[PDB]
Amino acid sequence: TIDEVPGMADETALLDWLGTMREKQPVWQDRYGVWHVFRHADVQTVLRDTATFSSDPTRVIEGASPTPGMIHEIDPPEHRALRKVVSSAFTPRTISDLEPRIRDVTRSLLADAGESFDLVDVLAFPLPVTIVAELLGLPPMDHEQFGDWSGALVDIQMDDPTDPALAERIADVLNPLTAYLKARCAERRADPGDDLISRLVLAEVDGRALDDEEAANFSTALLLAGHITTTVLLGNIVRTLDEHPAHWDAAAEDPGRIPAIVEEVLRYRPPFPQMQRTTTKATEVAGVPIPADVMVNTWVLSANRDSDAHDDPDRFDPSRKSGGAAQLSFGHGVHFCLGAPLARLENRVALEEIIARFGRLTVDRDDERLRHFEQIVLGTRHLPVLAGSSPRQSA
Ligand code: HEM
Repeated sequence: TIDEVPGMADETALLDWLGTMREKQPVWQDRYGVWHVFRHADVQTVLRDTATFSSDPTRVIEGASPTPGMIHEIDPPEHRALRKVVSSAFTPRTISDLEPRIRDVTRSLLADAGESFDLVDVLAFPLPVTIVAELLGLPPMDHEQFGDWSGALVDIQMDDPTDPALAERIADVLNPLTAYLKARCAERRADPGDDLISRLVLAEVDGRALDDEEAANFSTALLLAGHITTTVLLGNIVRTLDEHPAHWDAAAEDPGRIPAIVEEVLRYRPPFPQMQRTTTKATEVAGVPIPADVMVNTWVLSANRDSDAHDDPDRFDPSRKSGGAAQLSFGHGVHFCLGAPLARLENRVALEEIIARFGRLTVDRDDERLRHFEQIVLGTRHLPVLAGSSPRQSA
């Protein structure tokens, strides 16, 4: 049939399909025996229940085993212990103190880019890398062998998330970065300062401390998790504003409007449209029977466009209240994004600085249509933009 999800690149086709599935087949089993959950309430059910819906994907991957410290793949009770330890290092003030540096890097990168440039190469890709590397206390740039998440997301085929060859390909690209970070952890254990690696090595809650393997794996997650998403989100923000360009002047008149724009783009175009769980036992969602030991994909993108959860869900409306709102694009329940305040800060500052310098940007399709990611993330690999105004213009 059509027995696998449509690709991410054709966003309109994907959204239309998700709409039909919410209506007609809200819990769906694909040709790989992977289940998919489309309605907002059911996505929340799945994410809340950690006992039934495990975050350990290795349960269903032949030969695979858990990676110490990879907090997003660990279940309670270990998850709770680990989250406490890392939270005691990665604190609110650790994040808020980054604002001036975030602003400095952003302003300097944009000041040199001219009026026609790739937003991703110039800003959205380097900014989060630079910031989180400095937070961790890593050497200026990682101009080294570890590669690029953007390439992996394109080159490693991820159709069937239970395939062992896939888990291997992921470990193949990640292992060198994790080994590098493990060496940095050992170095900070020898001579700790107050960078985040040192704080992670010195952290201890209820007698639980991280070994270098766990700290390195956690630092790997933190690094990639903060990078991919913040890069994709900033592209999505500029793409979405270019579709509703009255908001550029609104935010220039009152930059206080920017946080709400960031939240609404997160709802509208979530960088991670889906999350994966594995059932630990037979269970039902929406009265649909799901067996034990299978993977379940929760479609946050579909939940966010579900009219049961959001009025006029396909309207981009930064004014929406969803009063006392939680942001499903950062998850739900105990794995809720640890990095959300940093993501919000980086994208606020970036949009502030774009508007301060240029007033607006528009997407440039002079040479080609955009190259969308086809899997995993909802976003584009590059985003050529044009500034119709900048401080370079003269009489
Ligand atoms: C807009 C940007 C971001 C988005 C959309 C996002 C999204 C998410 C989502 C959906 C989850 C839940 C995963 C699940 O339930 O399986 C999550 C968890 C996590 N995120 Fe983010 N993230 C973002 C930025 C960041 C940043 C900047 C950092 C690091 C500074 C970060 C670090 C993490 C970590 C460590 C977890 C795992 C928490 C746990 O398992 O307890 N994220 N994020």
